Amino acid sequence: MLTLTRYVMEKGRQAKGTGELTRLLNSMLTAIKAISSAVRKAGLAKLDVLSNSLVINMLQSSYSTCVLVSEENKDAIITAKEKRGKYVVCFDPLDGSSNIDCLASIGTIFAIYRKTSEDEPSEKDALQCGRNIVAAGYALYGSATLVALSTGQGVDLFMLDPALGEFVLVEKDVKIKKKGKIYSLNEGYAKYFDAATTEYVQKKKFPEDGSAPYGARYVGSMVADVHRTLVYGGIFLYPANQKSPKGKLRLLYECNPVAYIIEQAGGLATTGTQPVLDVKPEAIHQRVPLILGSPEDVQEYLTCVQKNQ
Amino acid sequence: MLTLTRYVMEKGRQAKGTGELTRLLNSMLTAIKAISSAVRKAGLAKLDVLSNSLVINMLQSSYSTCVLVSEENKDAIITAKEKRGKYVVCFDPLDGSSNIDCLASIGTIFAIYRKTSEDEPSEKDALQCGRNIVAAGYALYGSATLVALSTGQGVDLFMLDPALGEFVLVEKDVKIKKKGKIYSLNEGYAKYFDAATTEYVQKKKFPEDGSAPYGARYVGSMVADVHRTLVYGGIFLYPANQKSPKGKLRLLYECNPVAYIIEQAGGLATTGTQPVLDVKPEAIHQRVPLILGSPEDVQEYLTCVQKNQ
Amino acid sequence: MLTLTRYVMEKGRQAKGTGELTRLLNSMLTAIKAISSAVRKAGLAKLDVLSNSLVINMLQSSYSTCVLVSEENKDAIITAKEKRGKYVVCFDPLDGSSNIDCLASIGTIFAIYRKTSEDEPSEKDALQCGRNIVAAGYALYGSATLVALSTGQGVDLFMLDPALGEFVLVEKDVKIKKKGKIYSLNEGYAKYFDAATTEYVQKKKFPEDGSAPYGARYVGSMVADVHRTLVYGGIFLYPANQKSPKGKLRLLYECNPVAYIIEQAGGLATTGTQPVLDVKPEAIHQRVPLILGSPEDVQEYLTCVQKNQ
Amino acid sequence: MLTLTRYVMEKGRQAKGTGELTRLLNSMLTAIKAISSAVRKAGLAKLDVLSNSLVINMLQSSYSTCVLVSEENKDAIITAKEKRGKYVVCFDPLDGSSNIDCLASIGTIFAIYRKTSEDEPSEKDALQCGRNIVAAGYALYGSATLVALSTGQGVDLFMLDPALGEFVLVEKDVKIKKKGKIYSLNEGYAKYFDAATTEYVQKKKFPEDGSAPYGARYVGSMVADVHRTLVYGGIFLYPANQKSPKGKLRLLYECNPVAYIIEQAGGLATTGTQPVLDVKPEAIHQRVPLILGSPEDVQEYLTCVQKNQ
Ligand SMILES: O=P(O)(O)OC[C@H]1O[C@](O)(CO)[C@@H](O)[C@@H]1O
Ligand SMILES: O=P(O)(O)OC[C@H]1O[C@](O)(CO)[C@@H](O)[C@@H]1O
Ligand SMILES: O=P(O)(O)OC[C@H]1O[C@](O)(CO)[C@@H](O)[C@@H]1O
Ligand SMILES: O=P(O)(O)OC[C@H]1O[C@](O)(CO)[C@@H](O)[C@@H]1O
Ligand SMILES: [Cl-]
Ligand SMILES: [Cl-]
Ligand SMILES: [Mg+2]
Ligand SMILES: [Mg+2]
Ligand SMILES: [Mg+2]
Ligand SMILES: [Mg+2]
Ligand SMILES: [Mg+2]
Ligand SMILES: [Mg+2]
Ligand SMILES: [Mg+2]
Ligand SMILES: [Mg+2]
Repeated sequence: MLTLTRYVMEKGRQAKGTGELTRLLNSMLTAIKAISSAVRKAGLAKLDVLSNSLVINMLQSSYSTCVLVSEENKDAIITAKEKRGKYVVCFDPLDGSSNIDCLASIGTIFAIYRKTSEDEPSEKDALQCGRNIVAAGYALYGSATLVALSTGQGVDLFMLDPALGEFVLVEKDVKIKKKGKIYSLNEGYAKYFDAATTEYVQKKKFPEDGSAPYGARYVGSMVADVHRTLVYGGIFLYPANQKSPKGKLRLLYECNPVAYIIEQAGGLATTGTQPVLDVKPEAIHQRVPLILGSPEDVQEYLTCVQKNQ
Repeated sequence: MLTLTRYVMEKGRQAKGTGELTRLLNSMLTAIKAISSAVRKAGLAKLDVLSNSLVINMLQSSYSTCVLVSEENKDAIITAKEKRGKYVVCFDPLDGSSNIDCLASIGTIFAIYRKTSEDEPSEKDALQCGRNIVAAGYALYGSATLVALSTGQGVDLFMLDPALGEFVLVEKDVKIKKKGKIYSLNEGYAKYFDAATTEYVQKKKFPEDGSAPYGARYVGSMVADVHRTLVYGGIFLYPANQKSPKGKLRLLYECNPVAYIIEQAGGLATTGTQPVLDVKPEAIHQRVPLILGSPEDVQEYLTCVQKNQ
Repeated sequence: MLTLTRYVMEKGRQAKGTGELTRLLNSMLTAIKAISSAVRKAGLAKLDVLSNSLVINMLQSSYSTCVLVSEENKDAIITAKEKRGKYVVCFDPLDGSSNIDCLASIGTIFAIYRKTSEDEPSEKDALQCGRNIVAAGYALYGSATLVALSTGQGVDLFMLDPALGEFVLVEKDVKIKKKGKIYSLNEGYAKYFDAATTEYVQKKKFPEDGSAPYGARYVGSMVADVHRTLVYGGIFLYPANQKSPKGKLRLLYECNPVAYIIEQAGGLATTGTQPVLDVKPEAIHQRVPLILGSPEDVQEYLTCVQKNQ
Repeated sequence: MLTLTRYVMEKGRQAKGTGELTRLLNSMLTAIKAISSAVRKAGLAKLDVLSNSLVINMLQSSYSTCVLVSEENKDAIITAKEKRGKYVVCFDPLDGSSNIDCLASIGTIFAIYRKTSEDEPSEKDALQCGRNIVAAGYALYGSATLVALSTGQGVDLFMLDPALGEFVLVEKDVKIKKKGKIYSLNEGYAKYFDAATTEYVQKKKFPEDGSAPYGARYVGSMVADVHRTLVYGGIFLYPANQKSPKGKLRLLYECNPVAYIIEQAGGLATTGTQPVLDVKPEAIHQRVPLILGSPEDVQEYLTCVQKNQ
C-alpha cells in the first residue's frame, strides 16, 4: 500500500529536501480529505466558504507558505511573518459550483510555486508563469475521490481509500493518448464562437476523411471534464467567445494547474495563440481561453486558429 | 431523521399492506448500498457482474418477486417457486459504463410492477406498459449517493448518510420547472439526426425570440443527466438517429423508470410520437427514443417533430 | 449477506405478522446505529441525553409503542394516542457510563413486551415478568459494534458492517458453555459481600478439587462483561452487598434483557433466590441482584447461597 | 484541526530534524489505521499475522529503520541494507488476543530507539534500557480508536476521526492523578501471589484508615487497563507469581512502552525492585513483572514489597 503521504515523504527523501514542500502537500491533502467528507454529506445540511477556510488554515499552519491566492479572495493572502515559508499556492478550493445541487463531480485545483524574488511577499510572487510550477494537481470528488499530482516527473493518480482514510497510488506516470475521440465544450455558446472554434467543432461532427464523428461530453465541471480528457483522451475547450472575450476560466488557479497536469502527461494546453503555461500573468484573477488535451487534437485546433487569423 | 426504511415501512402502514412491497424496496436499497460502497473503492482493485449478482440475490431473497429483468441477462429470471412473490422488477444494476474509469456519476435504475396475469410467471409479466408501474426510481453514485423514488404519490429524494449508513429523506414531492435553460444530448451524432432533432437543437443555440441560448450539458451517464434535468429543469434527449434507428436506451429498465420519475415530478417523457410510459413493450430488451424533462421544453420538441413529420 | 433488516422482515413473513414488531426492531436498530456513530467520535467533542432522545424518538415514530421505560426518565413515557401501537419497550439507551472517558466497551440494552391489559396505557404495562418478553437484546459498542438479539428462538449475533452501513448475521443460535473458567465481579466490594458470595469467590481462587483457579475479568460495563460471559462462558456477578442491599443493577432495562439473552443461550440468570425473569417487578426503577452465566457455574453459586441461608 | 501528521511534522520542524523519525511515526500510524479498520470488521470474516505484516512492511519501507523486534518473530528483523535508517522499533502489533472474540478493547504497542552502537545492526541494538526511548506509545482499538504518544515532552492523546480518516489531537500533555481509587490485576492468580501482592491487595479491599475500598477493574487487555489507569488513575499490576516467576508481560514491546508513557505522565512503573525503564534487557523476549500507575499507589505497593523482602 503506497500511500500519498508515504509516497511524498519518500520522494522528498531521495531529493534531500528540508521537508517544506512535503509539509505543504500533506497539509493540502488533509484539506482535500475534509472537503471530500463535507461534499459526501452536503445535501444533509457555504461549502465554498468552508472549503476556502479549510485550505487557507491548513496551508498557513504548514509553515511552508508566504503567499496564497484563492478564487474566493479578492486580494492575495500574505502569510503572517511567524509562519513564513518559501512557497506560493494558487488554488480553487471548490470548483464546479454549477453541479453541486445535481450531484455531479466537483473538485479542488492548486498550483505551487517557489517565491524567487528578494522583496517582501506580495501578490507579484503569485504572478509567475505556470512554466515555473513546482507542484500542481487537482482533487476530483466523483463516484470516488481522486487526486492527480505532479512535481515535475509525470502525473501520478491517487484514490481515497475510505476504509483506510488515506490516498493510495493507483496509477504511476500516466500518459494521455496522442489522439482521442471525444470533444468537450459548451455548445450552448455556438452563437458567440469565433470562426476557428466553429470550424473545429464542425470538423468533429462532420469529418471530411470518412472517420466517425467524435462523441460529445460536457459535465460542466472543469475538473471532471479535464480528468476525463486525461484518462480517455480527446479535447476540452473553453475558448474566448463574444460574452467572454478573454475566456472565462481563471489563469492562476484553474488553467495553469490543469495545463501543468496535461503537459506532464504528454498533452498540450493552449490559449489558442500560445501555451497556457507560458502566459505571463498580469493580475491574480486574470482570465484566459483554455483548449487542452491529446496533442494531435489540440494541434488540429491550432490549425483552425491559424487559417482563421 | 426520516430514514428510507422508516419512511417506506410507514408508507406501508397507512396503506394496510402485507408488507411485501416494503420488503422488496428494502432489499433493493440494501443492494444499492453495497453497490455504492463497491463504486467508492472501485479503482483500488466486473463491477457490472458484481452489482447484477447483488441485485438478483437481494430481490429473490425478499420472497416478493416472481420475475426479474436485468440488462445483464438475455432472458427473464424466473424466481424459484419456494420464494415466489407477486412483483416483477426490471433493473439496470449499474448504468453509465462509459464513465466508470473517469469517475463521473453512475447509477442503478429500477421499475417494479405487480404481476397481473393468471398464468405461470414468464417474461410476458415484464412486458407491461410503464403506466402500470407500482414503484420506480434510480440511485445516483455521484459526489454523494442519492436515491429518487416514487410509489405513485410524487417523487422523494433520499441521500446516503455515510456516518449513519442509511438513506435519509432530503426532499419531499419534488417538482420539475415548467421550463429550463439546459439542453442535454450527444451532439456528436449531429450528422445522423433527423430533421426534427436538428431543428430543435438549432432553436436552443440560435433562438428567434431574443432569449439567451440554452446552456449545454451532457455527462454521458443517463442517470446523472436525467437527475440534473429533474432538479435544474430543461431537456434530455436520446432520440432515434441513423446509427440507432429505434433509439439506444432500453425501454424496460432505462426509459420507463426515469419516465415514471419525470412524469411524477410534473414533467414529460416522450418517444417523439407518444409518452414512453404508454409504449406497449414487445420484447424485454427493446429500445426506444427518449426525450424528457420540463413540460414546456418537451412540448417544444414535440412541435418540431410535428412540423417535420 | 443476511442483514438484520432482511432477517427480521423474513422472520416476520413466516409468522404472518402485521409487521408491527418488525417496524419496532428496525427503529431500535436505527437508533443503535446512530449511537454507534456518536460513540465512535465522542472524544472529538450529554451522550446519555443524546442516545435517550434518539431511542425515544425512533421508537415513538414507529407507531408500534404504547409505553416506554428509560433509565434516563423518572416516569414511564406514554406514547401519544395518534402513534399508539401494542408494544412496551424498557431500555437503557447507553450503559457503562464509568467507561466512556477510558474508551472501554459500552452498550445499549432493551426488552420488548406486548401490552396485555385492557386499561389505558400506564407504567403498569412495563411491570411484566421478564418471562413475558417478546424480544430483547443489547448492542455492544466495542472494538466492533455487535447486537445480540432474541425473539424466543435462541440468540443470534449481528455485527455492524461499516462499509455497508448495516447489521449482518455472524452467528446463529448461540449456546453458552455448560461450565466456564472465568468469574467476573467487582472484588472491591469484598468487605461488603454476604457469606455466600465470599465463599463462592474463595472456591474460584482456591478450588478444593485440584482444578486451576478461574481467571478474573471485570470490564465494569455490564454489557461487555455479559457478552464475554455469553461467548466464553463462566459467571458474572452483581450480587446484593451492604452498600447495595437490593443489588445495584436495574430489573426492567438492565437485568431482564441480559437474563433473557443468557437463558435463551442455555444459561442461567438468578437473583440468588429465584430466576431474574420470574421476578414480578413492583416499580420501574427497581434494583435486583444479578448472577448469570454457564448453568454449572450459576448452579454452584446457588449451592453457596443455599448452605449459607 | 491539529492532525497527528501535522503535529508530528511541526514538532520535527522546530527541532531541525532530517525528518527520519517523522517518516517513521507516520508509517507506524498508517499501519495503526489499517489495523483499526481490520479490527472494526474482524467478525465479518490471522489478525495477528496481518497486523504484523502491516507494521513490518510500513516500518521497513520508511527508510528509517535498521532493526525491528516483534512479539510475533523469534528473532530480530534486520532491515535490508538499501532501506537502512538509524532507528530501532520494538512492537506488539496486536495485543489482547484473549479479548478479540468477545469484542473488548485491544491495542498496538511500540517503542522507538536510536541505534547508538557502531557495529553491524543486530538484536543487541534492541536491548537498550527503556530510559533510552526516543518515542513510544500505543493504539487502543476500543469504543473509539486512540493513540497515546510521547517523544520525551509529556503524553499527547489522539483520536481517529472516522469521517476525516486521520488522528486528531484531543488532549495535550496529560498527567496521571497522584492517587487513584481503582486497582487492576487478575485476582484469579491469588493462590500464586507473593506475600507483598497479597498484602497490597488486602489493603485495597480492607483499608485500615477508614477510607473506602478501591474499586476493581480488569479488562484483561493490557493496553485497555493501562489506558484506564492513565486517565482515571490508580494502579495496574501484572507481578511475578508461582506460575510466572519472572512475570508474564514482555519487557521490550509491552512493558517499556507503557512504562515510558506512564512515567511521562508523572506516574511510576516498577518491576517491584526497580523502575521498568532502568532494567537492562538481556534478551528480546524477556519477561518482567509490571506494576504501574499513580505515584502514590505504586509507592504504597513498593512499601509492601519492602516489608516482605
Ligand atoms: O456553464 P459554463 O459556461 O460551461 O461554465 C462551466 C465552467 O465553469 C466552471 O464551473 C468554473 O468557472 C468550470 O468548472 C466549468 O468548466
Ligand atoms: O455515448 P452515448 O451514445 O451518448 O451513450 C450514453 C448513454 O449510454 C448509457 O451509458 C446507457 O446506454 C447511458 O447511461 C448514457 O446516456
Ligand atoms: O463500579 P461497579 O459498582 O462495579 O458498577 C459497574 C456496573 O454499573 C453499570 O455501569 C450500570 O449500573 C454496569 O454497566 C456495570 O456492571
Ligand atoms: O489472562 P491474564 O494472565 O490476566 O493475561 C492478560 C494479559 O495478557 C496480555 O494479553 C498480553 O500477554 C495482556 O494484554 C493482558 O494484560
Ligand atoms: Cl459527473
Ligand atoms: Cl473493553
Ligand atoms: Mg471555486
Ligand atoms: Mg472555479
Ligand atoms: Mg448497465
Ligand atoms: Mg444501461
Ligand atoms: Mg445508562
Ligand atoms: Mg445503566
Ligand atoms: Mg500481541
Ligand atoms: Mg502481547
